[PDB]
Amino acid sequence: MRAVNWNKKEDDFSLMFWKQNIAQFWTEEEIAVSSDKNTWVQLSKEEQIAYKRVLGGLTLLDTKQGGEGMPLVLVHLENLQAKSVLAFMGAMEEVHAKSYSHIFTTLATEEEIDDIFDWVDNHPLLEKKAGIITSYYRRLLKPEVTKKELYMAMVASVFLESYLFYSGFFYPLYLAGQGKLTASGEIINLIIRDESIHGVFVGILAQQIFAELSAEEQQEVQKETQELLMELYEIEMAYTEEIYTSIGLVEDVNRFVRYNANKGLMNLGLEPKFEEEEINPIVLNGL
Amino acid sequence: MRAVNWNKKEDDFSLMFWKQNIAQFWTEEEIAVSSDKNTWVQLSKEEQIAYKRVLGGLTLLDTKQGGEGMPLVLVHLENLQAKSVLAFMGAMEEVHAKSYSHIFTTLATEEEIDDIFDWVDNHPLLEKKAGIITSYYRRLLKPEVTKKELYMAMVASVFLESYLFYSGFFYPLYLAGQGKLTASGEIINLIIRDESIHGVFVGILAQQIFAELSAEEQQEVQKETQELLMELYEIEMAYTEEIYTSIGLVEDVNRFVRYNANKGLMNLGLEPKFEEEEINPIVLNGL
Ligand SMILES: [Fe+2]
Ligand SMILES: [Fe+2]
Ligand SMILES: [Fe+2]
Ligand SMILES: [Fe+2]
Repeated sequence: MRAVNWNKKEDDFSLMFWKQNIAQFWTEEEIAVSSDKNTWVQLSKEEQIAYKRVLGGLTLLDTKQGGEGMPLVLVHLENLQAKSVLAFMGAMEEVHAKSYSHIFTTLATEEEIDDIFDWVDNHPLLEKKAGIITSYYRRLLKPEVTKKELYMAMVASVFLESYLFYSGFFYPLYLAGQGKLTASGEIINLIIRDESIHGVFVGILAQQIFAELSAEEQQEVQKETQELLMELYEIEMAYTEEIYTSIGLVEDVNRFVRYNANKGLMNLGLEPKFEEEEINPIVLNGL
Repeated sequence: MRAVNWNKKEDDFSLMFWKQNIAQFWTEEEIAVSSDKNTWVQLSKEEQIAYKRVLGGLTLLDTKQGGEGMPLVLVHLENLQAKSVLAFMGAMEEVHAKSYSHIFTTLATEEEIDDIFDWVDNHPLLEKKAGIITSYYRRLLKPEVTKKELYMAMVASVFLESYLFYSGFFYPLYLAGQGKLTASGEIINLIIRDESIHGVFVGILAQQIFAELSAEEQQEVQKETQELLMELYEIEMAYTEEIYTSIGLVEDVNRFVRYNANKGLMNLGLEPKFEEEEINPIVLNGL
């Protein structure tokens, strides 16, 4: 049986990613959020609700990426150095998920936090999109998987990492770029710094497997990716209408969604699908 | 679909272990090992070979614990906070494995390192024990597992963490407790500080599942654990004879093996199997 040997390269890139992943290492203890109370308490009812909801949503998605997505993809790779990077990424998903609880503990009462988690567990849209993504991961729960299965699990992973979070991320970034909830904003920026590299790394791996597919499998996977994209888009349009209509930001978030979906596509070596618009400069500022 | 909520306990212990795991965080870059060259050159060739070999052995076992053991156990837990801790542990298995390469890069030439990993990959006793352990993990590569299967994968995990490493750990500790290879020794001590807690944590989880088994499944799992224990032992005794006969330390290491096997059992809430015997104070000093 092979042990990992980092003195002999298995590829051109895993070492650089391992180094960057660990250079970016953080834990929630390192950001105090209590100074955010002062801006929190001046937001409207509707603004507090939107924030809590989107954070609740992100928590779920990181829960799944750490508990299913990373582990199941890594177990089937034969590249042991690439494997190592994914296992580190997986741990960091759990830091991410935990960091949202760190934000809640300072902003919300014990009863308000039970409220948010009851809403997230009962949410039909969060269930659907998490369900769609997680369906590709769960196919990997068997001894030998095909390369088409592995590839599609990786496509779902990058969709999740580079695309699905950003209807959520939008709002902590909008608030931070106005000087509100900046301590929480720093956390979301640390999360996002991780996800950016997650997405790129899994996308490189996906492209290696794509190259190992027959021409006809290549065409199938292309079709399926495009369908998956539009399926998810529909659900993100519903999500975003639900969350943001109360605070008049629907179209701003939608632009951001499309922008991020194109980044997801690009990480997978695919062409952009949405025409590029101006992202709201106040979110850019929060970035 | 549930998101992890750390403001509401899922158990009595996961939070404390999550905190201790992340408080013990380290990477190889924090320990310079070049100062070890001076003592290295003064060891006999038999001593160097024994060190390189055991390190090679440890690298393999960590490779498998990070790439199969932690991921496969964590996917089938329903306790999301417990799941978090395992994912962090999994990442740390990768740090550990990488750390042995950091040591080799200082102490051995590129051609000498290719040598050790050739020996590792071809080793019939490393293949057997890693094979045995890993057979319980691979059982989890299906959509639904039984509690008996999960429990046994956890037993194997503890046996790996609390028992199978220590025929290897012995020798870096022996050398360090004499002032030799002390920088490498600090690395092993960091590794061992992690593995102590790994073993205790996985053992708590196993005991929970044991309580959920019928009386008859409890009896089966007991018979199988005892057999697995003895199967491994006969392999470790062959291993220790191979490695350590050249430097006269066979029986010392064997006493340490049995000692650590009793710790493994204890972590699982089972009774000790081996009579207690004086462990070498020099290794205790390296601890
Ligand atoms: Fe994440
Ligand atoms: Fe991620
Ligand atoms: Fe380890
Ligand atoms: Fe471990």
